[PDB]
Amino acid sequence: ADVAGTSNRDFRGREQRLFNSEQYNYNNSLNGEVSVWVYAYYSDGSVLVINKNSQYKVGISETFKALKEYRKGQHNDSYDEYEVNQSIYYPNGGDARKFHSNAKPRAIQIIFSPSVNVRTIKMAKGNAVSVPDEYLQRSHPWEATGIKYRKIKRDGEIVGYSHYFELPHEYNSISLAVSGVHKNPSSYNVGSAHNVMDVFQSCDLALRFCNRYWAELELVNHYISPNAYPYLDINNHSYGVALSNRQ
Amino acid sequence: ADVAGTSNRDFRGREQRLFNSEQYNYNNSLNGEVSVWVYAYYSDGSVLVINKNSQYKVGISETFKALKEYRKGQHNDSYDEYEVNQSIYYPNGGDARKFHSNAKPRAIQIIFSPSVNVRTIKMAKGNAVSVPDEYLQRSHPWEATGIKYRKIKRDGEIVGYSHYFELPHEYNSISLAVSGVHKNPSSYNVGSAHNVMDVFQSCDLALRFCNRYWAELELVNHYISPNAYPYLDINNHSYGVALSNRQ
Amino acid sequence: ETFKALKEYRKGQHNDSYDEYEVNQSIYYPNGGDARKFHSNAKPRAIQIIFSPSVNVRTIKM
Amino acid sequence: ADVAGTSNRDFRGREQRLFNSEQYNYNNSLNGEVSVWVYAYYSDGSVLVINKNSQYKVGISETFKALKEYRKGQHNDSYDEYEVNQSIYYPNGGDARKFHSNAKPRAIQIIFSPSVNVRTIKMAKGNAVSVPDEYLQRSHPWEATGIKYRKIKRDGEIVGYSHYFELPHEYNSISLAVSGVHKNPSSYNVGSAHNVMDVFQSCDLALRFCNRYWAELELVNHYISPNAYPYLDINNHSYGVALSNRQ
Ligand SMILES: Nc1nc2c(ncn2[C@@H]2O[C@H](COP(=O)(O)OP(=O)(O)OP(=O)(O)O)[C@@H](O)[C@H]2O)c(=O)[nH]1
Ligand SMILES: Nc1nc2c(ncn2[C@@H]2O[C@H](COP(=O)(O)OP(=O)(O)OP(=O)(O)O)[C@@H](O)[C@H]2O)c(=O)[nH]1
Ligand SMILES: Nc1nc2c(ncn2[C@@H]2O[C@H](COP(=O)(O)OP(=O)(O)OP(=O)(O)O)[C@@H](O)[C@H]2O)c(=O)[nH]1
Ligand SMILES: Nc1ncnc2c1ncn2[C@@H]1O[C@H](COP(=O)(O)OP(=O)(O)OP(=O)(O)O)[C@@H](O)[C@H]1O
Ligand SMILES: Nc1ncnc2c1ncn2[C@@H]1O[C@H](COP(=O)(O)OP(=O)(O)OP(=O)(O)O)[C@@H](O)[C@H]1O
Ligand SMILES: Nc1ncnc2c1ncn2[C@@H]1O[C@H](COP(=O)(O)OP(=O)(O)OP(=O)(O)O)[C@@H](O)[C@H]1O
Ligand SMILES: Nc1ccn([C@@H]2O[C@H](COP(=O)(O)OP(=O)(O)OP(=O)(O)O)[C@@H](O)[C@H]2O)c(=O)n1
Ligand SMILES: Nc1ccn([C@@H]2O[C@H](COP(=O)(O)OP(=O)(O)OP(=O)(O)O)[C@@H](O)[C@H]2O)c(=O)n1
Ligand SMILES: Nc1ccn([C@@H]2O[C@H](COP(=O)(O)OP(=O)(O)OP(=O)(O)O)[C@@H](O)[C@H]2O)c(=O)n1
Ligand SMILES: Nc1ccn([C@@H]2O[C@H](COP(=O)(O)OP(=O)(O)OP(=O)(O)O)[C@@H](O)[C@H]2O)c(=O)n1
Ligand SMILES: [Cl-]
Ligand SMILES: [Cl-]
Ligand SMILES: [Cl-]
Ligand SMILES: [Mg+2]
Ligand SMILES: [Mg+2]
Ligand SMILES: [Mg+2]
Ligand SMILES: [Mg+2]
Repeated sequence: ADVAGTSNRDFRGREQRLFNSEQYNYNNSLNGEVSVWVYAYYSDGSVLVINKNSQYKVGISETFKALKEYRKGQHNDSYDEYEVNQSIYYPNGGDARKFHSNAKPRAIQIIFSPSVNVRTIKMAKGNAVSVPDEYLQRSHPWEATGIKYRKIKRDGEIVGYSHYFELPHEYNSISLAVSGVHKNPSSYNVGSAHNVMDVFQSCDLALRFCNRYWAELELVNHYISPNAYPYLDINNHSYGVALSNRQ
Repeated sequence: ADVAGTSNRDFRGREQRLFNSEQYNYNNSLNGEVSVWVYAYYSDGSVLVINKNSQYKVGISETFKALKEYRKGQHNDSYDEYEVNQSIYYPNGGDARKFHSNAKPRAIQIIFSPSVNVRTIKMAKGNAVSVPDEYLQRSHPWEATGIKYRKIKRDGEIVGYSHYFELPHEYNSISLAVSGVHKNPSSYNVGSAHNVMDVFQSCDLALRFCNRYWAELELVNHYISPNAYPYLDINNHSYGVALSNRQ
Repeated sequence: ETFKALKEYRKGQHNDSYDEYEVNQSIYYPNGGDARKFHSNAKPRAIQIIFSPSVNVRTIKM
Repeated sequence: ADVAGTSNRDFRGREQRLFNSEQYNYNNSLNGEVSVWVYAYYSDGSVLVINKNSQYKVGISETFKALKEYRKGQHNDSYDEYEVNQSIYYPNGGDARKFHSNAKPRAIQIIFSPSVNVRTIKMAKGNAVSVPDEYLQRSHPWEATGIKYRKIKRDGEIVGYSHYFELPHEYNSISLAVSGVHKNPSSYNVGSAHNVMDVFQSCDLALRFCNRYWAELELVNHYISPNAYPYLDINNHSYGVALSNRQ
C-alpha cells in the first residue's frame, strides 16, 4: 500500500475528513438539530445552564423565579426568597431580610448552535412579572436580536453564536424566552402542510437539559467540552470543534 | 314487549352495543383524544406514570433527572442525588456516596391509545445530557420506533400499543421524549391552514397527569383499570376494555 | 445472620428505619406490616460465600 | 377404586398420616432441630421474641440491656435509658428522670420445642450486671429448671415446653441465658469424638430470629401460628399442631 500522508490513496485520511464534514453538514440539513443554551451566572460563581435540542426550531422560556439560583439539597432561604420575589414583582411588596438576593442572575449568555439561522432569532426579555415591554398593551412579544450575536469561531469555522448581556444593576430583574429557527436555505417550508405535523411532533420531541454547575471552569470541562458544544468564557476565549473539511 | 335476548327488538341490547361502538369510533375520529403514557419502573417496585391526553397529536419529554424516583414527603438523599447526577452527566464528575442510584429507572414502558397511528410514533431516547445520538452534530432528533410496538389486545380488539425496554445496565442513563399522531385516514390534513390554529390550541389544551404509584398491582388497580386504559404487566398480561360492536 | 442483619444499613445516613421495621413485618408474614414500599432496596440481591483454601470443601454446610 | 374413608386402601389417608408422623419423628431424630424461644413482655403490650434453632443443642443469652424494649424507628429516650441502666447496675448510680423504665420486661416466657429433653434444660438468670447468684465466687453458672416446665399440649400431644415467670417487682432486673439439649435416647453421644466437630459446626449454623411484635394477639397470629410453633397465652390457652399418628 501507499505510505500514509504522501498520496491521494490515503483512504483513512479521506474517510476521516468526510466523517467530520458529514457531521457539520448533517447538523445543517433539515434532518438535523438546532440547539439553544441559556446560561445564568450567579455571584457565587455557579452557572445554571438550560439547553434545548430540537429539529426545525427551538426555544427556552423561563420565569424570573425559575432563573434564580437553586442549590439542590442545600438551604436556599426558601421563605425569605418568596419574600424577595414579592418585592421584585412590585416595589415594597414583600418582607424580605435582604436588599439584594444573591440568587438573582448577574448575567445571561444565550448561545445557539451553528445550525441556527441568526436572522430568525427572537428574544422576549420581560420584566419580573413576565411582560416584554412595561405593559402588555404596548408590548411587541419579542425583539429580533440576531445582529448582536457574535460568532464563536474555532480554526476559522463558525461553531456557534453568542449574545451576552450582564445584569449588574439592582433593577435588572428579568423573565426570559428565546427562540431560533433551523437554517433552511431551500424553498421547502418545513411548516407548510406537507411537513407541519412533523414540526408539531418536534415540539413534543425537543429534549431539555438543566443543571447548576459550580464554576465556569466546571462548565467548560464537564458540560461544554465533552459534548462538543460551543462556548465563550469570561476572558473571551472561544470553545468548540471545527469540523468542515477538517481531519 | 318481546322477551329480552330472543329477537331483533331488544332495543336495550342494540343501544348498549351502539353506546360501546360509538366510544371506540369517537376516539378514532379527529374529534377524539390521542394519549400517551410513559411508565418508569423503579427497583423498589414503585412506578412513575406520566400521561398526556390531547387532540391531533401528543407527546411527553422528560430530562434524566425528571425520570428519577422522587418520593413526595419523604427523604430523597436530595444532596447526594445532585452529586449522582453530576457523575451521570460526565464520568467521575460528582462526589456521590453510592455507585448506583436506586432512583434511576430500571425500565420504561411507552403505551399509546388505540387512536394513535403507529407509523407516526417517534422517540428521542437521549443520553443523560439530552442528546439523541452521542453528539448533536450527527444526531437525528428521533427514531421512528412503531415497528417495535406490540398490540395490547382484549377479546381480539386492539386496545393500545406498547413498547417496553429495560434499563438494567449501569450505563442505561437516559433522557426521553416520545410523540405520536392521531389516526387520520382522511385527506383532510389537520395541520393544513384551515385547521392549523386548532392544533396550536391543542398544544395548550393537552392535559397532563403524573404520579408515583407504590407497585404495579396498585397501578393496575387504581390507575389503569378505573380509567379503562390499556396496559401490559410484567407477566405479559393485557389489560383494557374491548368496545367495538360489543355489549 | 438474621434476615434483618443482612439488610443494607448505611452508617450515619438515613435508612427509613421506621418503614424498614414495617417492611420486615410484611416479610415475616405476608400482609403483616404497613410499609410504604413494595420492595426494600436494602434486601440483598445476591450472596457470595467464599472460603479460604484451607477449608475442606466436603465439610461445608449452609 | 375403593371409596374414601371406608377401607384399608385409603392410601391418600395413610400417606397423610405418615406425612404428619414423619415430621413429628424427624424433629426428634438426631438429624432434627431443637429450638428455644425467649419472650420478653412489656407493659405497653408489646413482646420481643428471640428464637434460636439448631441441631443437637440450642440456647440464647442476653444482657439486661438487650432484653429492654427497643422501638425500631421511634424515639426510645435513649439518653435517659443509658441513665436508667446506670442506676440498675448500681443503686443510685445514674441520673435518670424516671423511677421505673417501661422498657423493662414485665415477664419472661421460655419455650422449648418438643424435641428438647427437659432434664437437660439449664437457665442462668443473672442480676443486671450478668452475675448468676449475687457474687461470681459463689455462683453456680446455671440452674436446672426442667421440673418447672409445663407441657404445651394439643389433642393430647406434647407440642412444646413452657417456663413462665413474671418480673412484676421493681427489683426484678435480670440478665438471662437458657439452654437445652436435643433428645438423644441412644447411646451414641453426639459430642463424642466421632461427631463432635459437627456439634461445633452446629454452633455456627444455629439460626437466630428476633423481633418486637405489638401485642400478644399479633404474636399468636403472625409469629406462632404461621410457623406451627408452640405457645401459651396469658389466658393459659395452648397453641400448636399435633402431628403424631394424626391426619
Ligand atoms: N436605566 C434603567 N433601566 C431600567 C429601569 N428599570 C428597568 N430597566 C430596564 O433596564 C434595561 C437596560 O438594562 P441595562 O443595560 O443593564 O441598564 P443600563 O442603564 O443600560 O446600564 P449599562 O448597561 O451598565 O450602561 C432597559 O431595557 C430597561 O427596560 C430603571 O429604573 N432604570
Ligand atoms: N453496550 C453499551 N451501550 C452503551 C454504552 N453507553 C451507552 N450505551 C447505550 O446503550 C444502548 C443500548 O442499551 P441496552 O440494550 O440496555 O444494552 P445492550 O448492550 O444491548 O445489552 P442487552 O440489551 O441486555 O442485550 C445503546 O443505544 C448505547 O447507545 C456502553 O458503554 N456500552
Ligand atoms: N425479695 C427480694 N428479691 C430480690 C431482691 N433483689 C433481688 N431479688 C431477686 O428476686 C428473685 C425472686 O423474684 P420474685 O419471685 O419476683 O420476688 P418474690 O419476693 O418471690 O415475689 P413473688 O414472686 O411475687 O412472690 C430472687 O431470686 C432474688 O435473687 C430484693 O431486694 N428482695
Ligand atoms: N451563515 C453561515 N453559516 C455557516 N457558515 C458560514 C455562514 N456564513 C459564512 N460562513 C462560513 O464560515 C467561515 C467564516 O466566514 P465569516 O464571514 O464568519 O468570517 P470572517 O469574514 O473572517 O469574520 P466576520 O464576518 O465575523 O467579520 C467561512 O467558511 C464562511 O464561508
Ligand atoms: N390500525 C388499526 N387500528 C385499529 N384496529 C385495527 C387496525 N388494524 C386492524 N385492526 C383491527 O383489529 C382487530 C385485530 O386485527 P389484527 O391484525 O391486530 O389481529 P391479528 O392478525 O390476530 O394479530 P397480529 O396482526 O398482531 O399478528 C381486527 O378487527 C382488525 O380489523
Ligand atoms: N418425653 C416425651 N416426649 C414426647 N412425648 C412424650 C414424652 N413422654 C410422654 N410422651 C407422650 O406424650 C403423650 C402425653 O403423655 P403425658 O404423660 O404428657 O400426658 P399426661 O399423663 O395426660 O399428662 P401429665 O404427665 O402432664 O400429667 C403420650 O402419647 C405420651 O406417650
Ligand atoms: N423574611 C423572613 C425570612 C425568613 N423567615 C423565617 O426564616 C425561617 C428559616 O429560614 P428560611 O427562609 O426558611 O431558609 P432556610 O430554612 O435556612 O433554608 P431552606 O428553607 O431553603 O431549607 C423560616 O421558618 C421563616 O419563618 C421569616 O420569618 N421572615
Ligand atoms: N455526597 C454527599 C451526600 C450527602 N451529604 C450530606 O448529607 C446530608 C443529608 O443527606 P441528604 O443528601 O441531604 O439526604 P436527606 O437529608 O437524608 O434527604 P432529603 O435531603 O431529600 O430530605 C446533607 O446535609 C449533605 O450535606 C454530603 O455532604 N455529601
Ligand atoms: N410506614 C411508615 C413509614 C414511615 N413513617 C414515618 O416516617 C417518619 C420518618 O421516616 P423514617 O421511616 O423514620 O426514615 P428516616 O427518618 O428518613 O431515616 P432514619 O429514621 O433511618 O434516620 C417516621 O417518623 C415515621 O413515623 C410512618 O409513619 N409510616
Ligand atoms: N436524664 C436525662 C435524660 C435526657 N436528657 C436529655 O434529653 C434529650 C432528648 O431525650 P433523649 O433521652 O435523647 O430521648 P429522645 O431524643 O426523645 O429519643 P431517642 O434519643 O431514643 O431518639 C437528650 O439530648 C438528653 O441530653 C438529659 O439531659 N438528662
Ligand atoms: Cl435536508
Ligand atoms: Cl372526524
Ligand atoms: Cl437419628
Ligand atoms: Mg437533606
Ligand atoms: Mg426554611
Ligand atoms: Mg426516622
Ligand atoms: Mg435523643
